[PDB]
Amino acid sequence: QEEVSVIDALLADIRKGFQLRKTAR
Repeated sequence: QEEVSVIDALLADIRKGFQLRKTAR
């Protein structure tokens, strides 16, 4: 399940990025 972890890290970028936007506004 090494391929799964790859995606798990790609999704985090979304949530994290949103946390910087929501707080920014």
